[PDB]
Amino acid sequence: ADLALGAQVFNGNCAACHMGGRNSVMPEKTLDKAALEQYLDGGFKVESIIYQVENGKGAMPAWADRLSEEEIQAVAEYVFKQATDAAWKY
Ligand code: HEC
Repeated sequence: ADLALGAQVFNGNCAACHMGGRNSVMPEKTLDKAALEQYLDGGFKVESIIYQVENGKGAMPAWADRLSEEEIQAVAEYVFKQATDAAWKY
C-alpha cells in the first residue's frame, strides 16, 4: 500500500514509543521480526499489526479514534516492511 504515508504516520504518532523500532515502555516488545513473532498476538503478519494498532494493548493506546482506516493499513504495512528488511536504525 502507501508506504510514504505509512512513514508519515509512524513518524508522527508511533515514534514517541517505538523510536528506531524499539520500545521505551517495554524494552522486550520491539518492532523486530523476532520480537513480533514472539510477542505480538497473531504473530508476524500485517493483519496482526493492524489489529493491535486499532484496538491497542495495555500501555499501547488504541488508534481507532485518531487515525483513518487507510492510515492504519499504511502504518501496519510500513512496520511490516521494516521488520522484514530489518531496516530499524537505533
Ligand atoms: C507508547 C505509549 C506507545 C505508542 C505511542 C504506540 N505503542 Fe506500540 N507498543 C507499546 C507497548 C508498551 C507495546 C507492548 C504492549 C503490551 O502490553 O504487550 C507496544 C507494542 C506494539 C507492537 C507489538 C510489539 C511486540 O509485541 O513485540 C506493535 C506492532 C506496535 N506497538 C505498533 C505501534 C504503532 C504502529 C504505533 C503507532 C500507530 C504504536 N505502536 C504506538 C507502546 C506504544
